[PDB]
Amino acid sequence: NLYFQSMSVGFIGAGQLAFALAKGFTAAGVLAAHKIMASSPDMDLATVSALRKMGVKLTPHNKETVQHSDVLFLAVKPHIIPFILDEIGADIEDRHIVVSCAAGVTISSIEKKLSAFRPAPRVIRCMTNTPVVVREGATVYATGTHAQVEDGRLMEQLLSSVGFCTEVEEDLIDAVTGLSGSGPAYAFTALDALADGGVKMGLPRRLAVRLGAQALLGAAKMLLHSEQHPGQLKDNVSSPGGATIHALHVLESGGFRSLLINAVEASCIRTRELQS
Amino acid sequence: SMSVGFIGAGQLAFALAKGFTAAGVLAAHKIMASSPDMDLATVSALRKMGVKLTPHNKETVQHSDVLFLAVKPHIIPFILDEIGADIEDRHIVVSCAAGVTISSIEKKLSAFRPAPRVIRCMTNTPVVVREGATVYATGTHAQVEDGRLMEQLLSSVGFCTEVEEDLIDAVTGLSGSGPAYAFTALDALADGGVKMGLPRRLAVRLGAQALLGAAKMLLHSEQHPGQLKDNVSSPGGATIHALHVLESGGFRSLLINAVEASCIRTRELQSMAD
Amino acid sequence: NLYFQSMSVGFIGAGQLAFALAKGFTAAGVLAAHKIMASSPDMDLATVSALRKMGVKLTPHNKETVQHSDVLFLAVKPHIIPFILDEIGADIEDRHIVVSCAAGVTISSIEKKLSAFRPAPRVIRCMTNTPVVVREGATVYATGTHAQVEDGRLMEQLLSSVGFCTEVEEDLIDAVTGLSGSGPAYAFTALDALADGGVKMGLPRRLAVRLGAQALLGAAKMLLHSEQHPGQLKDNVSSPGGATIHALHVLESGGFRSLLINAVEASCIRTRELQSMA
Amino acid sequence: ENLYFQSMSVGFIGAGQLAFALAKGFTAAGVLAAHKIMASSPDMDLATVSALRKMGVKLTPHNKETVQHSDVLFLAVKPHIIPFILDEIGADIEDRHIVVSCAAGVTISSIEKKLSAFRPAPRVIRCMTNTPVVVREGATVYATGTHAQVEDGRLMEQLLSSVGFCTEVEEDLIDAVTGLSGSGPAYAFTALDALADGGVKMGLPRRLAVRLGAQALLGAAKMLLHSEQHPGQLKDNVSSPGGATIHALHVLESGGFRSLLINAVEASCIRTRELQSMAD
Ligand SMILES: O=C(O)[C@H]1C[C@@H]1c1ccccn1
Repeated sequence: NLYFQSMSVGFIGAGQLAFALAKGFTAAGVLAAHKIMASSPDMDLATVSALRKMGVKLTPHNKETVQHSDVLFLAVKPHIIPFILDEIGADIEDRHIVVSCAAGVTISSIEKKLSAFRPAPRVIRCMTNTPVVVREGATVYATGTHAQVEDGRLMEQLLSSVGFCTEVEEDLIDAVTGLSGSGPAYAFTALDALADGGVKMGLPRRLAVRLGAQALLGAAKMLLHSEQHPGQLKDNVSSPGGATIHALHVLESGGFRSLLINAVEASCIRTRELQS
Repeated sequence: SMSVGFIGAGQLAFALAKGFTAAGVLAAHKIMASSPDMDLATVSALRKMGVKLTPHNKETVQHSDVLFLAVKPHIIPFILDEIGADIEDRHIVVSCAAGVTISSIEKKLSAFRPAPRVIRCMTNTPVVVREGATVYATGTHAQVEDGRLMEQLLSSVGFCTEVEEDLIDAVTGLSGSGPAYAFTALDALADGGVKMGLPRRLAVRLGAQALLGAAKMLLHSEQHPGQLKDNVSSPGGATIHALHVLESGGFRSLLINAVEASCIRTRELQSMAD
Repeated sequence: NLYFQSMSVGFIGAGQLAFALAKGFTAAGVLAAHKIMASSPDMDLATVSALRKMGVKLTPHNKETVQHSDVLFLAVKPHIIPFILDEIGADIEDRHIVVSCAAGVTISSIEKKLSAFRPAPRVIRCMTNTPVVVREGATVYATGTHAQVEDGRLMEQLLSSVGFCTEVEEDLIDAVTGLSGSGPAYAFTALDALADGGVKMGLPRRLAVRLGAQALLGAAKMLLHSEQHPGQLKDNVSSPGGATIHALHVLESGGFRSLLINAVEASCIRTRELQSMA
Repeated sequence: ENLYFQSMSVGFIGAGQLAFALAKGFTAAGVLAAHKIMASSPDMDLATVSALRKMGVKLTPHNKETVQHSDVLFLAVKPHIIPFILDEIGADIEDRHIVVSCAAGVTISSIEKKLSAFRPAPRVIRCMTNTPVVVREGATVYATGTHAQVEDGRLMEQLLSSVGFCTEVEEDLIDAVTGLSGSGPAYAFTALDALADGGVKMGLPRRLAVRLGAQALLGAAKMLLHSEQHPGQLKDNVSSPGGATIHALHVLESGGFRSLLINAVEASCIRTRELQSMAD
């Protein structure tokens, strides 16, 4: 409570992630909308329109966002980050916690750019995902060289208000991107395809969408609340000779498992490329 | 207020009882379940919950008003023969067995007493965490209050809606078998996380939380799942690269294949029952 | 009601793209054909005979095109561009706007070449496609170092008369090449195959070509005029259990989607190699 | 224009996607007043029904009211509902009606068999159209039934041409048309979503990639319709030696791109034939 009581948050970038976080934070009750500020070069964006309706102060100047924020989220594409650290770098102060959300961008790279201005910049690296908008995000963070003990603690409480959150070593964050960072996109693909199959077999599309989504939600919650291995839960619900085991067979015949492994791998490797 | 019985005491009976009593809609002590093999792990878990257990299907009928049939589909004919003479005006018979049509249940129960009140439903195991997906069709002699009662009960443990009976085999392929597709996906995503360096326990948690939040996002937006995929794929980024490798494998067609195969197998099991 | 009275346009090159643009510009009414000049080392091309019928002035000499023109389109193969710039570089004046349509050729390389002759050449890079010929092209452009503000607005005005036109950062043009630059060829291949499919199921070839093209035209127009996701429009057409969803499944089973992603990717990456061969 | 002053009353049995697309197209074309259209559905909770309401279309749950209102009556329900529909309103079909069946696969013979038990000479037309009529760029074929007057086919062609291409065919081509242009817009929506994904993968904003892909497909289709040339010739004309386009065409060929579209037309046509055989 005392963490967020006298806390101001700014977003460099008013894109998809910034709206999701701002929307998650306000819905959780941790931050008030008017106490949040975002800067965007293009105010013609859709997210920039939705954020204004929320009551989020918007500005074109990143230097304005830096001046009126304590915790500063960097929610821009990785290639813009060094151009932004050169723009607002002289405005970073001792009180700023800089939370980097750009994929791939290492703590070392941010600290190197900001250490040329003030010596001990407090930096945290973050991999979250869009379901923070419904407070069911998956977030990890690593603390940088000069982050104080309370800084990790403040970050953990804030990000926990909108989903799962835990600290990791920074070298795991590329892998987390490929799993839970890109994860929701795999799920949306899967739901579109599952609804298509429902439609093929005679269901109205709207019902097929709803039923597929409820199935995934329930199965994930079930796994999260179980002590049990995913395979054991698969085994429990697969009756001998039944419909479900017949469907699992056709998933196995297309190498379904290898495609998800391929996906996690390809997103992680792309994240490593964007750093280098 | 109401008395509920379970013929069968396996995965589905435990999942519904646990969900119902966790929802606060049923008291565990007003639930009775019957099983032949009184040594299944599910039979022990139902005891630890407060549920009254028995080996006589006839005692479960005499105890309950709402009667769930949660046995394998090939046992349903034999159960309707054993207790058919014990069904009264008061009973609502709710069949959860996959494929088993309302017609076949009504024909068997009508030889003992006309106008049996029958409901067919397709549900799934996540009712155990109150996040099931349930559809139901009302039989010939189900009164209106029967279907409204069933929707109130089953809504307390997940999504529930009424459908025409000829959709239920498709629903089986989609949300009936759906959780198993998700467990397969979660096992594979976790293997991917581990290959890229994550501890298994962390990778299982992150993969499960991702699927949960994605599903909730879609349930709470007006938006097409393709649109949400568009919203989360930045140009040139890690996600769109991973989506490409899913597409190159025909990821979408495999899930369509799955729904189709489960629905078709469901229809075969009803046919061999005819 | 657009018309550029004080503007004279020249094309260096007289192949597919120069004809398509000149045909589009003259059909749109924005340019009289006699105010357009084109040059080609092969004055016996099929497109060259077509341009002469429209009334377009033709000449073998690239210096003549430059000396007659204000807006100068470079509509030649990418590896021809450096030799062109060597040839006409000393003829470029302050009045010239050089619009390069060559795939992959960067603004930087054109400006470096032309700056040897006269400082501050006004350069615009353009990625367009052949449907400008029926005034339904897809065009993006990026403005160069010394291109004035009035230069980009002028090119957007002209290119908008023959289809969609918008300004982009130069580093998106390779990717636009992969999508809308090469896109019409993907569509032609698709329409050939769809027609084959109609013929297999018993349609006359002429009807099947007509119906397939009309289907693609109407679907693209639906998407352009709708605020909706293409997945949602797909959803509205597929009746439960119906013929369409059965066909979508066999598309999905062959990985239809990934092949189009593969295509955009391959065209873009090849475009980058040609920009590095420069 | 000449059709508008005919002051035709039009009915749709079914108020789904195709009924909305056609009603929207006819009203945009100015050939029909929205309030001169009546549509019926057993489910008034459909989004298409609410859109129809907003347009000014008359809505009723009673198919008989739609029939009594109509001069030209469109059957736009799923193919397996048609026989139940003809049983219900067959007695209300009058000599003045033109019955236009849009149901995929449903033959003129089966409709005439049902309706002829009531009046002797039902005027029946079978048509295959598609959802781009909503932007007046539909693809429509129709076949005239046993008792359709020569004027009935001409009126149909006039009406359907106001919302896109329209031509008369023998009925035995209509299953194949269904697999090509009936299902075709969905093949294109899939292609456009994928092409956009490819644009985004190579660095384009989604909004721009969607716009460019759609514009490309529209321009290419128009090019072909206005050309007297083979699609392969247009492909040849635009693929420069060693260029980016010919490289991309190779990777399409290596995945069997052409065969997937042939497979699709075939599968939709074959499914359409099964929807009729399951009826009969
Ligand atoms: O829904 C489908 O699968 C399409 C085959 C049917 C259709 C009917 C009428 C007009 C256009 N398409």
